[PDB]
Amino acid sequence: GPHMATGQDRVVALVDMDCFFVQVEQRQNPHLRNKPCAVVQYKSWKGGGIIAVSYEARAFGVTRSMWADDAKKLCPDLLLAQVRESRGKANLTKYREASVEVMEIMSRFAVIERASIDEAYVDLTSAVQERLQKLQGQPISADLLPSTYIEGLPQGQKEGMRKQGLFQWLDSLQIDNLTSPDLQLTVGAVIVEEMRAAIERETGFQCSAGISHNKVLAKLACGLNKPNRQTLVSHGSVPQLFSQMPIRKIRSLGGKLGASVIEILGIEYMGELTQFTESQLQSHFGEKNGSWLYAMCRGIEHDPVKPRQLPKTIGCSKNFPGKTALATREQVQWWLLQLAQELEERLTKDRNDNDRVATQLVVSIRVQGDKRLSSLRRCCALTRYDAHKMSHDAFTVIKNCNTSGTEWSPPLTMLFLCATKFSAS
DNA sequence: ATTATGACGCT
Ligand SMILES: Nc1nc2c(ncn2[C@H]2C[C@H](O)[C@@H](COP(=O)(O)NP(=O)(O)OP(=O)(O)O)O2)c(=O)[nH]1
Ligand SMILES: [Mg+2]
Ligand SMILES: [Mg+2]
Repeated sequence: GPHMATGQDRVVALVDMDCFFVQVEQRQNPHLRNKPCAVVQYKSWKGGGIIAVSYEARAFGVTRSMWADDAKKLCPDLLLAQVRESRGKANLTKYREASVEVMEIMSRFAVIERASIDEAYVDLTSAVQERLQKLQGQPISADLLPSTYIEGLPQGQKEGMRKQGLFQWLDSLQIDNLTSPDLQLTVGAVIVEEMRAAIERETGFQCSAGISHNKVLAKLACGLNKPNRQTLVSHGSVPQLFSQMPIRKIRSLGGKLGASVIEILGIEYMGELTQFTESQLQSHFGEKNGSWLYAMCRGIEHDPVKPRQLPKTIGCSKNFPGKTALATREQVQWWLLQLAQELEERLTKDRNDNDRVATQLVVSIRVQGDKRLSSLRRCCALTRYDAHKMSHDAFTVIKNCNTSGTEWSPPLTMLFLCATKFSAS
C-alpha cells in the first residue's frame, strides 16, 4: 500500500494541431475556412492521396489515406488544397515552417519534445509548482478552464455535460494541499488552456491537448475530445477508462505487438492486463514490453519528456509505384539528384537556423516485387552539402543492386535519402 | 498506387 508508487510524480501534456495541414491552407486561403476540405499530395492518380481532413469533411466520412476522387463521392462539395510540388516531388516546407511557429510558442511555457510535425509533449511539472506557489492557496475557477473536459465526469447538450463534469471536479479539489496529483493536473490544465490560447492568438491555429501524468495517458486523453478541446485524465479515472479501452488504442500497441497481446492472453481491453503478473507479461512479450505493460495497464509510464524541439534526422523520400518504377540508370540518377537537391536546401537552412551539420547519409531503396519496405539500406559519409556529391555517393552505394547486362532491374519503387548523425556547428 | 517522413528497438 504505502510503497507501491503510482506514477503521479509528473504532469505531462500532449498538444496536437487539429487537421494541421488543412488549417495551414485555411489560414493562407480564407475561402477554405469552415468548409469541408482536405489536403492532398499529387493530382493525376485518382485526384491525389489525402493526408489531412477538416472535421467538416470528416462528418461525411472523408479520411486520410483516401483517394481524392473517392472522397468527392462521399463529399461532393469537398475543397482540396494541393501540397507544393518541387523537383517532381512533394514539398512540405510550408508545414514544417508552420510547425516551427507553433513549437516556438509552446517552448515559452515549458520544455517540449517535438513528437511530430504537428504535435509535442510538454513536461509541466515545474511550471505547475511555480504557478501553485503563485496562487497562494487560491481556489481554481471554472473560468480558467473554458475548454477542459474531465474524463469520467459527470457521474452520479455537450457544453452542459462538460461544465457539469468540470464543476464536480473543481468542487472536490483540495486546494490547500500543494502535493495532491489531482491539483497538479488541474493547474497543468489551466496552463495548457493558456498555451492553446497563445498558439491561436499568435498563429490562428487551433489544437487539442491531453493532460495527465505521463506521455501515453496525455496522448490518449488528447483524443477523447477533439476538436479545439483538452481532456484531463487523472490517475483515478484510469480503471474505468481502461476497462473498455481496446488495447490497440494505446500508443505503440496499435500493431503486431498489441495483436499478440490480444491473441496470446485472450483479452480485448487495456484493463484486463492488470490480471497478469509482471513475470507472465515479460515471459510472453520480453522483459521490456512486459515491465512496460504491467505498469501501463495501471496508468503508470516512465518514458521522459525528452527536451528536443528539432528533428534528429532529415529525410527525402519518393515512391515510384506501379509502372512508374525506375528502370534505367539515367532515371535512378536523375531522381537521386532531385532528392539530393531538396535535401541540400533543407540542410543548408537547418545548419543556418540550428547550428549543426549532419555527418552521415543513409540511402534506402525499394525494388519492385520486393515484399519489404526497404529492399536495402546503406550508409556513407556526409561531408559537404552538395547535391551532386550526395546523389553520386548514394548511387555508388546502391549501384550493385542493378542486375542488368544502362538498364536497371529489379525496378525501383522507392528512393529515400536521410541525413543523420548531427554534430554541433 | 495512400505518400512522405521520422523515432526508436533489435541484433
Ligand atoms: N505526407 C504525409 N503527411 C501526413 C501523414 N499523416 C499525417 N500527415 C500530416 C498531415 C496532418 O495534418 C499532420 C498531423 O498529423 P495528425 O496529428 O495525425 N493529424 P491532424 O493534425 O491532421 O488531425 P487531428 O486533429 O486528428 O490531429 O501530419 C502521412 O501519412 N503522410
Ligand atoms: Mg494533428
Ligand atoms: Mg499529430
